[PDB]
Amino acid sequence: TDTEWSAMHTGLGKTDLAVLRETMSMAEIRDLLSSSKKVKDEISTLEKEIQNQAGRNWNLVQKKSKQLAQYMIMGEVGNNLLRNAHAISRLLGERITNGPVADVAAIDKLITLYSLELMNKSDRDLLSELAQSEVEGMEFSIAYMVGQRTEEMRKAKGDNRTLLNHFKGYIPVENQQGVNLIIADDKEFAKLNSQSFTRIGTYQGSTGFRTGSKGYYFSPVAARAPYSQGILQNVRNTAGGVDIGTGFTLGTMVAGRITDKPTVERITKALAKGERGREPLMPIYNSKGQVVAYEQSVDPNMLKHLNQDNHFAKMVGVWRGRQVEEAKAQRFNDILIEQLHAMYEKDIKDSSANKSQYVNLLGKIDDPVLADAINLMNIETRHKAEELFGKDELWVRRDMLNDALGYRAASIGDVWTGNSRWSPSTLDTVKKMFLGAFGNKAYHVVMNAENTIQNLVKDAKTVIVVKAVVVPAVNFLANIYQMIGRGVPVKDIAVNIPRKTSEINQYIKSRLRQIDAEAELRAAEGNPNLVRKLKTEIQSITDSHRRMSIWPLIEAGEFSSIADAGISRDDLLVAEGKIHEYMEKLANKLPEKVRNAGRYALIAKDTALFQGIQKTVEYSDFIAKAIIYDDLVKRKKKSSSEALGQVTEEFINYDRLPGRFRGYMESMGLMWFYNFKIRSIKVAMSMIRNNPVHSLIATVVPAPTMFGNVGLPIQDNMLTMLAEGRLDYSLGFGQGLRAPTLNPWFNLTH
Repeated sequence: TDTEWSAMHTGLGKTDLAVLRETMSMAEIRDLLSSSKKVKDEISTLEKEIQNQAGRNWNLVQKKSKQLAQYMIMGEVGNNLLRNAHAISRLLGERITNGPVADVAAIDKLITLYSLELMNKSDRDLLSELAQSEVEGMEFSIAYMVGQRTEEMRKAKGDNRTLLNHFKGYIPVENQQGVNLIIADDKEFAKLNSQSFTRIGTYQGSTGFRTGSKGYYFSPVAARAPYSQGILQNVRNTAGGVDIGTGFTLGTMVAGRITDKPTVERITKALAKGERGREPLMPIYNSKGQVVAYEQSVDPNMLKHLNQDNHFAKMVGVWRGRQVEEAKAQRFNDILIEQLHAMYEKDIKDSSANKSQYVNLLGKIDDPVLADAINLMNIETRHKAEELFGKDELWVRRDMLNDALGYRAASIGDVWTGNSRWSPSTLDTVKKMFLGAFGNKAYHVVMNAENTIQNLVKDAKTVIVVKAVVVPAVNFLANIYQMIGRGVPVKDIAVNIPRKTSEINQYIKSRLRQIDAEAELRAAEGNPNLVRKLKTEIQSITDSHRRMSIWPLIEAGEFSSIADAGISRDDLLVAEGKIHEYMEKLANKLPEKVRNAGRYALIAKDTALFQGIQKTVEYSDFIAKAIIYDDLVKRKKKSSSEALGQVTEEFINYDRLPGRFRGYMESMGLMWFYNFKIRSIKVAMSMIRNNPVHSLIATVVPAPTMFGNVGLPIQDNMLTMLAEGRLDYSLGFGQGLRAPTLNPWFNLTH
């Protein structure tokens, strides 16, 4: 029954029963579950033995082992929680101790025996009958948990920082498909005026940290954007429920994380007096026994709303299928190191003077923030690099390394804390660019810095126009962030987009007279006076085209694939910069019964407004390739044919991918989300070949749009509300300024 599967999940899984196989046979374990007196007898003899070794520290060892058993079952967090027996053996945060106070293995047995007594009486009765009538089934299930435990222990024992911080008795659990629970600030949430969230409680916090009023908000079943929920979306390996190397938690949800040195020392001596609150803070311990961070826990009662599943058979399959995926991503990083060594070998062989353009990564690092991230690098990749190069050797090209660190000149904040945003200088540069490219009216309704979009529309017809301008705006802004991340300087784009817009603008105007001068040539079959005038006119225009800076793109044909496919008078608005008014003109051609349906109106693929959006989208790609081509030629020193080779592999023709969704459904915003997804896959595949150093760095050095979920409550980006059809946001302030991640291997698989 479904109740028996849940009892087995709590008994075998959450109590870490696999640790008993070190000293007891499989038949003896089945005897413990069938007799409560045996459990009480084992505790009595185990307590006496540990008391002799512990000595005067017996009171503290007993207290901390009982507190841990409370968390593993009922989820309660006490004061100064120690997550495993390795930390309890050293009594971190209680007394200064130079080693294990007692036997680590003995303490492990006592902790899991204590938590076995905390289980429900009805729950224990179910396990007793199964252990007697299903002998062959129960033994096989126990053996699976032994295999799951060894893999985690193999990764955890590699580093001492993650050895003292991994959770004991961790087993995955999944929420209900569709629901969402977040913790948000009260004042910031009020101004959004969202109509899908309900406040279900308040966040009290602890007395050691002072902050603004917070609360819990819950969202019932709905439809969410793809690749935003249901997966961990983490680019780092996890052992024991925490990140390998740092010790930060990723298998659960926390309200925040504090890592700054001056602030952490402020919390430390405030909790020495005492702690009070429903949500105490959990510390993170160093290798020497100090404290390096703090975390904000979550009330266990608020997790009941998520309707979590605890099916033992299903969650083991999720556990093993996730360990395999982590192993494959680990092996991929080893092959990249082999390629980096092969390139370094040839250059030195050709000439001994080529070593002047290489930097030792594992050696001394001058940059402090860069150096700290290097130390916490995964230990499995460190040994592989040392195997090929030598003792503390990792040489990479200096020019390729500078590109991978071009993000830090424009971003501020810390990724782990969760407050990494663009610098105010960067925003004032991007904001002025969108106003010039798009219409002035469009800027007022899209990037309003005080009000959301839904608060600025008060007519049923204006909803259709507003929902159409969003799609080109998202594509225009997404490309700017993506090219900024890849090392292109900010000041280059700021001075080149107006230059390229002007060059493109005069192209259609000049092409307009040439596109119909052939009609006059057909009517010029006669006296040479008509021919003489036409011949000079057409040749003069073409000579002007030859001198344009974007000419090489024109000859390739990709720059004029759709320019010559159709000429209309209203399309001059797009080239001028009146996109918002260009949408109104095509909106009035809709039927009266459709225009007045507002957000309920279904737009067909045959209408003129539908094809107007597609024309504008390819007009944004008009400028994207122009900037990239200059970058690969001016500051990269590449041939005019090499640059055009790379451009063709990062853009696709959208006429081959019509929507394939149901009728009677608003699939306008969902179709463009999937189209933009495929183009991101091609970009990631190109970055691997043309920049092996950047791909390896992206999973080592924290950076915005480089790491996925960090354990904090799920946050959206610009690409998320586009697919969901919402309007309670704006692309100019707060949320909505975030861009999707750029990790190459992450995008290929997720």
